[PDB]
Amino acid sequence: TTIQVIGAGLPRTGTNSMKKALEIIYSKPCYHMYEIIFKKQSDISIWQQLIDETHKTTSDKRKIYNGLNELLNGYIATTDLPSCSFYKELMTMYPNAKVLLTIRDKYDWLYSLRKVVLPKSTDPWKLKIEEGDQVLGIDSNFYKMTEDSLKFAFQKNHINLDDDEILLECYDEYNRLVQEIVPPERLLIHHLGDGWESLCQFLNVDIPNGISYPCANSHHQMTQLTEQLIKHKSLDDIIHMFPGLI
Ligand SMILES: Nc1ncnc2c1ncn2[C@@H]1O[C@H](COP(=O)(O)O)[C@@H](OP(=O)(O)O)[C@H]1O
Repeated sequence: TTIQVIGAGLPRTGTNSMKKALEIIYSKPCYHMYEIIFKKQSDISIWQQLIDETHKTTSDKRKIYNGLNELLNGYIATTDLPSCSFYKELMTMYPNAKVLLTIRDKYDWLYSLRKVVLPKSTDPWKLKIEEGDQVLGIDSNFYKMTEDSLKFAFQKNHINLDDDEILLECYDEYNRLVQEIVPPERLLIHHLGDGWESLCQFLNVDIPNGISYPCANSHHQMTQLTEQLIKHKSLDDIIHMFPGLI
């Protein structure tokens, strides 16, 4: 089992649904941000080390390749941050792996991003997200990894993350760059709502009979999850309220 599909799409572009879609298609696991959160929080420090490495005047590419390979051992694909930021390295490591770019309307994307991943520093909701995440054992270590990997994707060292206009332009530039660098034949651009047909055609497989395309991780659901984590202080006690998520 090695990487067959590299998810280049940014957070809040349907990466969890794509993770689940690929797991249906291949019957093998796909890496995702939520693997880190709900299964493997020890991966946070590893990713942080790899992202830190890219900031050196001479990065150790071999260290990065080895680190990526160890992180993704046992997985058939990967999606979302932090791995999407390393799509060029992953292409080099896995020359026969196809690349998926999940994409959506940039304003819907920014809105979703502010609700779930990157609230503005003085958004009162930011404190609520953090309180809920405490229940899961998630703290500033995770947020630093997330933000650094986003800055890496955007190829910025200095960025005002509270600037909506910068984030919108970085999003368009990121998506444009993916389409430029990845040869057309090993790229599929998958738009939010495209479903099974284009994906299965791209991967040379049949559309899964009687199985719907995954559709969870909405910001409405995420907001409910945060609220319920705060209320009950136990993921176990509320997980029955959130099927098809983790
Ligand atoms: N099958 C589907 N059809 C339409 N939207 C989908 C979808 N699957 C996921 N999404 C949307 O993709 C976003 C989550 O992406 P990610 O998994 O990368 O975090 C959510 O957007 P919203 O927050 O606007 O609801 C979610 O609703």
